[PDB]
Amino acid sequence: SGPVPSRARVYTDVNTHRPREYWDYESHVVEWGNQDDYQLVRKLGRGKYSEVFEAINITNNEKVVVKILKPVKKKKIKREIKILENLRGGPNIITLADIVKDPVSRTPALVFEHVNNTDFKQLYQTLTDYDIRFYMYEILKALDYCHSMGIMHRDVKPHNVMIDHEHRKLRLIDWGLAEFYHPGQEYNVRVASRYFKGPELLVDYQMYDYSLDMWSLGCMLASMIFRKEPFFHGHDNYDQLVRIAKVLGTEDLYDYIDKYNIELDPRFNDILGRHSRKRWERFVHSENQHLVSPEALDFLDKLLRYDHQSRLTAREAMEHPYFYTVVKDQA
Ligand SMILES: COc1ccc(/C=C2\Oc3cc(OCC(=O)O)ccc3C2=O)cc1OC
Repeated sequence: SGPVPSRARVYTDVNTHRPREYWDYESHVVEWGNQDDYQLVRKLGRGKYSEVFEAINITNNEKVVVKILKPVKKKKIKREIKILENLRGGPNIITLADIVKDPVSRTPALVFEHVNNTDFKQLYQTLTDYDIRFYMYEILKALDYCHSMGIMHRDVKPHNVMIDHEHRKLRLIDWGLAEFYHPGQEYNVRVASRYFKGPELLVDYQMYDYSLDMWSLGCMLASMIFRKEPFFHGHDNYDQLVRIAKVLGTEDLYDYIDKYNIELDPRFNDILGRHSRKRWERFVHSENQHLVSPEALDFLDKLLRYDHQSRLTAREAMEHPYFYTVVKDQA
């Protein structure tokens, strides 16, 4: 009894009709920049594969960000950077300003736009129903962009969404987990933050597509409109599924497991329990009411769907009344 195969409902063969050079990042030959152009000012964060610095461009005195890369894997390095390059110029997509060959490592460093990030600590008490809509929309553009460009981001979460609230500047960052979609292809499930994991990952189902990202985003929206960070708060990957099944409910879950002949580790049976589908009304109170609206609950209700093929696409989400008001464009 095997798992039923899946295709992207949209943008399936985007890489399929692109020249090999576009998606074969292995054969990509990088052209490095001048590491002496840049001086590191402060450390701004560190993961467990990299270290992020505030930096300076000494030819012009501009602020940048410098991602130095602990000696990981040539394959992994060139992916992020082929992708970063494939998407440069797109909406709200962080600009890769430079690439540099680095001493610190026997590996290198990437140089990005500075985004003077309003901290999500005094952002979360200034933001308005309109603000979130605006920002949801801008991130959607980024996610439609890169999806249309044959690419899943795989690590959507509020830290990878820098926002300079003062200029209304949103860029989407951290494409180190990002990967090309090829239909038919089984992928790593160990991507994305726990809280932002799609059910297809939590259920070890690998033939996922872009709509993973719509899940993550979808949790984000939940978060912001409900003033709860993270919305789904589990203590490991098992717990997380429980924390989802307590609002989405066990029925539709087990039907999702049913459609894709996905077979679940037996231990999951006893923790998973039996839960009903809660109304999205149930999480509206007095502190978060002013951000919650029928358009929203409904918008949201179309992203958090077990069945990956069910989730709204980026295109459709941007075409949702929730976003109508959003200041509609031109010269
Ligand atoms: C609230 O504290 C801050 C935290 C982060 C920033 C700015 C930035 O942090 C980044 C991390 C980045 O990671 C690059 C990557 O991991 O892909 C890229 C750009 C920025 C970036 O512009 C600015 C901040 O204000 C001092």
